[PDB]
Amino acid sequence: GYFVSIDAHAEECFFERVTSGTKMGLIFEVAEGGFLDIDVEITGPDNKGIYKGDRESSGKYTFAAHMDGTYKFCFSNRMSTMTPKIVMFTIDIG
Amino acid sequence: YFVSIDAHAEECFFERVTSGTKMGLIFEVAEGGFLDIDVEITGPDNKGIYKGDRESSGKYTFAAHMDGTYKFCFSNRMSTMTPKIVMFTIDIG
Repeated sequence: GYFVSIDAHAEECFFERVTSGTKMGLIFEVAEGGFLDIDVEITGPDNKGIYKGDRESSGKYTFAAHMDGTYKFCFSNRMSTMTPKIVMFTIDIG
Repeated sequence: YFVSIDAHAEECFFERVTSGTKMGLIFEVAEGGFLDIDVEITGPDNKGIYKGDRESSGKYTFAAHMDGTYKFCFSNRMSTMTPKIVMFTIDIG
């Protein structure tokens, strides 16, 4: 399955280029381990805050591109964790 | 787009493209310091494709050497009392 490892006080981002009107879906779940939640942010090509979620253990967020361009999906670890947070996720386009 | 870059800060923008796609950058420093900025464009393999030091403006086109996300970064390495303001456009072919 798809996942990302996020070190303490770090952000890991993923990118998709899509056309206006395209459905985009994020699903995520923090993996098994010592940590329960993650910060998530989705931003559009002109820095629109599409989604911002703090301290979420899991989530589903579906939206439609409002313009052509690159969309940014970011996971942030805001704590001084001794090991990185692991988060399972998928980004579905169309 | 206008972006403010504080003293000793960096601001990056990202475009995901396919190999061979043309990518245009136009930029001009509008305000701050000596009206100069450092520019770095880096590919998804961490291969830098453009580095400009202390540039006041530029217009360039690049061809992506591989699929993935390219990072366009503006860095202000002066201890300016004001931030640099850069006006820029990234065009993707």
